Amino acid sequence: PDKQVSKLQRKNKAKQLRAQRILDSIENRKLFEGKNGAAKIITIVPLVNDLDPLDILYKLLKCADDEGIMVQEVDSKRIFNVHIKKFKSNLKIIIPDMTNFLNILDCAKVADFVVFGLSGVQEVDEEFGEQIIRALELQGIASYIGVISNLSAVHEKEKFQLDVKQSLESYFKHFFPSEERVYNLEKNSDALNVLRTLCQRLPRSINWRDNRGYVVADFVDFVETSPDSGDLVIEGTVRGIGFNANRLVHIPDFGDFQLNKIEKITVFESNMNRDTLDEYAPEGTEDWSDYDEDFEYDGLTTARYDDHGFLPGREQTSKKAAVPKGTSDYQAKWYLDDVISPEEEERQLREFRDMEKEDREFPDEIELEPSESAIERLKRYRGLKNLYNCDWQVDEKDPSSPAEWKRLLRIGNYKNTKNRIIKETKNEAQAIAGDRIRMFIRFPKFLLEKIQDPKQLLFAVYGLLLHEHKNAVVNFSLQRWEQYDKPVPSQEPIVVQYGVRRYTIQPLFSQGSNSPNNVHKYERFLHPDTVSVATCIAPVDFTQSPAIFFKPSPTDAKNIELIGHGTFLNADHSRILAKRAILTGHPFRFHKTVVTVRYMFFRPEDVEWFKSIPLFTKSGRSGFIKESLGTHGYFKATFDGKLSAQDVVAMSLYKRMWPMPSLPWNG
RNA sequence: UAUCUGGUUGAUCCUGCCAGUAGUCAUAUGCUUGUCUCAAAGAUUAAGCCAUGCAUGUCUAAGUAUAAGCAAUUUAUACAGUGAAACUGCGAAUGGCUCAUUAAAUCAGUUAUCGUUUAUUUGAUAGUUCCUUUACUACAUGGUAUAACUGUGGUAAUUCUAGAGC
RNA sequence: UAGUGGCCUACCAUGGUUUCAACGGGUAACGGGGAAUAAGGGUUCGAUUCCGGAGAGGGAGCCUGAGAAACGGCUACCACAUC
RNA sequence: GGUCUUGUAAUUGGAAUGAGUACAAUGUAAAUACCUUAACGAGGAACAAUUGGAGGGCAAGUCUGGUGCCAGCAGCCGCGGUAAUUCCAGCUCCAAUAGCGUAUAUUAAAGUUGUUGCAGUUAAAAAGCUCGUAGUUGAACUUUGGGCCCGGUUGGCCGGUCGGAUUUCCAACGGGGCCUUUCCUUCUGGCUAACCAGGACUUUUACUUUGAAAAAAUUAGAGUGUUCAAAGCAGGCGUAUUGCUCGAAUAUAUUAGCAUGGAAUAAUAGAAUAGGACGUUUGGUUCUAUUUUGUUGGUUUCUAGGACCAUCGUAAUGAUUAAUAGGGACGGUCGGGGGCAUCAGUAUUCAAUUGUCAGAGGUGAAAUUCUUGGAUUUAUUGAAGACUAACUACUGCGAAAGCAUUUGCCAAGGACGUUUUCAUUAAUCAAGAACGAAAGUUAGGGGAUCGAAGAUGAUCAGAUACCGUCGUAGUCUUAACCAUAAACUAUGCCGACUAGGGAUCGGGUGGUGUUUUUUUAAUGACCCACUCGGCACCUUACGAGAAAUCAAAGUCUUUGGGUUCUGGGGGGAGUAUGGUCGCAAGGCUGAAACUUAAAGGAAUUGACGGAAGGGCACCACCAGGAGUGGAGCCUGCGGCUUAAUUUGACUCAACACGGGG
RNA sequence: GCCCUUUGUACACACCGCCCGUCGCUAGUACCGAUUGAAUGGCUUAGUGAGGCCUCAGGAUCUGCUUAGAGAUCUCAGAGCGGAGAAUUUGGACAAACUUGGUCAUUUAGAGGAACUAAAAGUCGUAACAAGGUUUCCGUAGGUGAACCUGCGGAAGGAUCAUUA
Repeated sequence: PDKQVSKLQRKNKAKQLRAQRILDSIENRKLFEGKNGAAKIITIVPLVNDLDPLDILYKLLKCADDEGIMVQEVDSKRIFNVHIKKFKSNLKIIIPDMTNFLNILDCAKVADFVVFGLSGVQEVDEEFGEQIIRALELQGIASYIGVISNLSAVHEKEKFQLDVKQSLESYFKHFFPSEERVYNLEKNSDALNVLRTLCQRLPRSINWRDNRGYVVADFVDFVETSPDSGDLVIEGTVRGIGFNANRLVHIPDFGDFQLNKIEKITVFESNMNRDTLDEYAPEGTEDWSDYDEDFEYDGLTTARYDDHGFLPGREQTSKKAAVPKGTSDYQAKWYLDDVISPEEEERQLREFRDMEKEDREFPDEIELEPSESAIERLKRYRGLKNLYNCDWQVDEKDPSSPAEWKRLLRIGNYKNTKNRIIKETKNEAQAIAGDRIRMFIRFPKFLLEKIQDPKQLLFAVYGLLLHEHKNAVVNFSLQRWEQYDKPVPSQEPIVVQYGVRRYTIQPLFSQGSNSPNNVHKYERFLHPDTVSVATCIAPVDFTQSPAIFFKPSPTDAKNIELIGHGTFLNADHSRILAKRAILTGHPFRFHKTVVTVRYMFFRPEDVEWFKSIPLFTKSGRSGFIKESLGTHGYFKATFDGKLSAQDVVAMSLYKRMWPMPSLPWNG
């Protein structure tokens, strides 16, 4: 009735809205504050091979003076549940050795608090230290609270000595600047400021890290529950986004498996409504029957340019014999018409990095020697008009389709199923994270080489989803790694991480421009600056991580050869390709209307039958071939202006190659 | 130091808005950052919530010493120089912070108290006190009550305190 | 009451304020010198080192005392919240 | 010939230094630093100043590459479609400089808040017109001119001081003592009015002038070498011989409050009864004790100090005006002014009689109706309404809406004349109240006229749907509303003046003034003059306005005669919402959310026409000739076919084939 | 047909229905909210009202003076009276607060409606089909696919050369 929203001195009654803000500051104090399933992973990895965190646990905590001193033990615990008697919390500090580079980047999904070890003794190395900066950094640092752990650096000068601290406080801020000062080991309350940082200072969050169900791997077992399965008694402080009884369990480096009964020490089984233990979709073989494009390659008259162009020129072959002797180009048809390895990194490094321009400028040029044939090589695919305007498709019916392309979970869209896939975990989230859990995880006897008991070593365990058991086809966004100048050809197996886990996938990089129509290329090779878009089949981990593509070798002081970082863009079937061609025209003279071009067509059936190709200049002057006669190849057309011997009278082969699957590398 | 400029029309003669510009003991903030003297600095936005430590206690010739406490006894058997604790007195109503309230309220300038209280400070001020000073008197000075001292204890824990003897 | 007084209280009178704006409402309102100004006037701000007022999270209430409706004083309620 | 320089000069040339490290001690409660201080650390690679721009506002290239709508660039406009000054870069340059940007907020320019100091004819804005209260203002009058001197200040011929007035001649700026009715008072001890007590003022508020209160800190400024400063109120000087000694101003802060003149302005009015002042007067009323009485209290007077009746002696005994401001009376006019009856008109259509004997009706073509039981052009009598047609305008009036023929009736008004009466009774206007076109709203009268809607005929495509015919209500009135107009002269109402005019109409006057005839200028009307009322016009525009135009849309930047209501860019929007007034329809008051670089005013210059004139052309037309138009081929191409069956623009095209048979 | 051109006089580009509109979908947000949860309160209706302070009282107790029970400054019942005086209870007024009614609400959580918004995409009508109005108003009354039209009043914000004694 009355629009009477005035008299708002009881706008102060709407400090009720601050009460919601009070409610905003209550339910987030549920999972992180206590002892019963509230102890946090803090992994201390210095940037320096010295500083050796047995004194960082001890000589730093000589100001705390509770008995984390007493268990600061040569029997390296790594589950340090010392209840420190002033801020009331059990703890966990992972102290890894400096070399085991395989889980430091992998255990960091539960690991909230990350602490660099900063030293002016060793210069932070451009392959060890600065690249551990780039490795811990570009996975997404959950919380970076820097500590100068230097005991032997407080007397390297006596004459305003504080440059040993300023050079490190700025070095925390040259890449990851969210600390102001970095603390000396000579003030008192800075050691229980660590426990303030654990208890009262809540950590901040990574986008991709906190989207799933992720668990802790304290201990495992060797059980016999099948001819080839067992069980796992895992102590795990779960911090996931909300588990479900429908979910599956994930042993990284080995496989994808299933439980027996989810319990607490309330029984939740591995119930019937599940995807049975496939990897490619089992309905995919039957999905190799949606004959969307039966584009038979040699049983046509016209390419798919119907959709305003050609009336088709029919060549109805009705040959008649040529009886008398001696024949030129002309007289045959009017004879008797009864009309009724480091060396090849210098040998083949000449070409296998400089053939990267064979992709760019002459992609599918039919190249022309008098021995090379024009018909056979680039034969068996369409030739539409323009990549920003044409029409290429998803699922033809050919043998060119690989194994987990025609046996796919054909991913609909990524963006229109990320709401499904994530909201399968948003809504169907039943088993409560935050607690402790004793689960009978069925554990196969096959994969019992490298599953260990980490009180001193490094391993972790992850979770799965319902339809993450199925797999799909991905299309990455990649940038070149910084200060990594040398290119790599892009039809080659690169070990893809999108996140942390490793797969030697065989991608297809294409240009990462702003694409209106979402139509791509089969670009063979790379570009040294801009964004690349990979295209491959991967067995899919659907949470948009900063992707790391590398070479599987312990080459540098890093145990990786970092090739390039980028973005897990999507997993999409209709994100489709079209490889270009640019043919050649070299104008032999300087004409007015009809330009006599040579160096264009050698053979007569390569002259005559290849007169159905659209003539376009490199300047873009499109058009069609009306005639041609050249042998050592002319034409006769009509363009905007005139032509010159440095022009390119190009022609169109717009062809479509087909993608390549992955390889799971773990070693 | 009483400056204005660009935008409607094809244009001689021609109105009202917008944008630019300059200050800010206005804030915030980007980039850069070497000296000298300075120097604000948790108001808004939460008159919202707090670990921890500190911020108010105090004694001189001149209120109460048997510390068993000590220094030298050296000037003394009544005491006498120092002096813990404790009684007593004064202080703790000043300072410091914050600005939510509050619109004839506060406050500001001017009034008034012939209508009122005032530790302190400063100045002045009790022959009549046995109310019979015709006395049951001790004014050569009359009584209790107690802390600390002590020595037996309980409390999960508080600057909790109990029982007796001084 | 320290004291004037509708400050109450007991009987009386029917008054008092106002379009010279009563009363009611809002204030991102603590009031006074300051600031940005700069032909002059006008404009907007003033939590803030000084003066005065108010409060010790919000309302009550009382002791000691010359002085407090005191909170690094006390009792109770209300909102919190420690071992 | 280079004494001197502008830079090219990277060839120089040694000397020279701080930020930074340091003994040293000061420095400080203890330390840092900072004035101090020896040792050590510079050459351009040194020990290197960044930040924003580079199309206009807005300095600074149309330099060169990649870029040619592809991004770009844009606070507002403006470019790039390929000659980009405006794109990515390379240069290079421009500013401010350990400092430059950016975001919002305010101030300024911003006469876009206007008291100073806007704007309403058309650009947003004057309302429908009167009556009216609060408020805001409000007509004119009250002691001039001159003498006696005092000389505070200046002119300088004086110069006697040689930057200055002291003997001082000529005039000039000031207030006082006093005076030409200029009362400037009375009241007397100090007293013989200089000034101090004493009784009244030639009235009280509004106004203003000088004090006082206005905390210190801020704002303005001596002085001070804190090294200048920002600061700070500090400090300076010798024989340092044992000390000497300057300071730490003032300016400011209205109302309100408290003291005194000033003598206008506005206010308030005396003395219209003269029951009043000058009453220095007299019986009588309230009186009376500082008293003297005799020391102190019941009983008294004369008596110091006020008032009036009986009562009259006193000087000059009280009526500021009749307004080119209003209100009355009375007078002749005036009168399509308004109102109440009567009343006439050309006739109108409707109704009848009567006369009649086969078409009219519209529109651009057409389509809708009456009648041999009588059409329509004839002849005669009524109901209703309308308006008084022409005379009807350089009109006359009325608050506005409005009103045009007579006669009687009813007041007022307007004008004009007056040597009549009120003597400021006054202007507008919050609130409040009358009236109110057309239309519309309830209850009635007629029901003649046409006629929003509607019922019919239309009638062909949208030459365009303008046509035509009947029509409830309505138009006309009665008892009442409504409260709307381009209700507009697009201009609120009372003031001031100016132009310049020939007429008007309402009044007033009569020329040795001209004619019918009261008898040269009578009834009436005139030429020449003159006055105030209403309606108008056009000039040069002095003044404006931006401009059309305006004698007021003036006397406004040379800004203020009084008062009332509106407007702040366009929209959104007179929309929502709420408060009202009505039975209603609607009327009165009135936003935001959002979006914009515009909306708007008057004014002008000449392309294109679906405007065509004349020419004048037989490279076009009529009279026909030659003759195509049906065909074989030279001569010349577009089409098939090619290793080859080549090729293109000028009078510019359907052509020359480019001497190419 | 074009020259001398005249002249409507820019159309200074004279105004309007009039052309990316329907069905079935993609998402984004206006809004209301027929509905219960709040969330705490303005206002006030009602029954309770902690608490200290003052009073009507009460009197654990310890005491003392004096007459006191017993020995030359003696307690073994005291007895009046006096002093201080810790519980409980009367009343008072001050009174934070509970138990409540409607109401105004807000920020809100479901709950359901009509919608609009984008280059929005298959769609046949006005994409993909062609013309027509070409006095402008104001008040007011009516019809309206539309500027327009009609009724009564009004206006110019509209284009007057000539004959006159």
